[PDB]
Amino acid sequence: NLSMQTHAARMRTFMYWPSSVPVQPEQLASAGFYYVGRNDDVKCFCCDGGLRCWESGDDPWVEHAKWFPRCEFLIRMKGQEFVDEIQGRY
Ligand SMILES: CN[C@@H](C)C(=O)N[C@H](C(=O)N1C[C@H]2CCCN2C[C@H]1C(=O)N[C@@H]1CCOc2ccccc21)C1CCCCC1
Ligand SMILES: [Zn+2]
Repeated sequence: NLSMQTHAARMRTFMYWPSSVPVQPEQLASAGFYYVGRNDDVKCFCCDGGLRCWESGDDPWVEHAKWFPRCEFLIRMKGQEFVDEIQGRY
């Protein structure tokens, strides 16, 4: 988990990511996620939030904010305003 603080390190976890999942490693790693090595389960290096069952059209930053809105990495990258909006606070 400490070794997942860099984008390149998270990317390397996707070596055996199934090609049929309709979400790409690059999008996932950019949003703080790394592959835990089973099915399509990923976790955030910062908040330890886990996501799975990726769907066509999913945006990992939106999903991050939907489910883990207090994540500090998410807040620092996208800002509190983005998070509030995803949470339906205007
Ligand atoms: C459809 N888009 C995906 C990203 C999505 O919304 N996934 C949800 C999810 O990952 N969630 C849902 C939220 C609800 C409360 C917090 N949950 C976090 C996350 C989830 O299910 N994570 C599991 C929890 C058990 O531990 C792990 C470990 C690794 C990966 C995922 C999870 C799914 C899960 C499976 C069926 C449909 C919703
Ligand atoms: Zn997070």
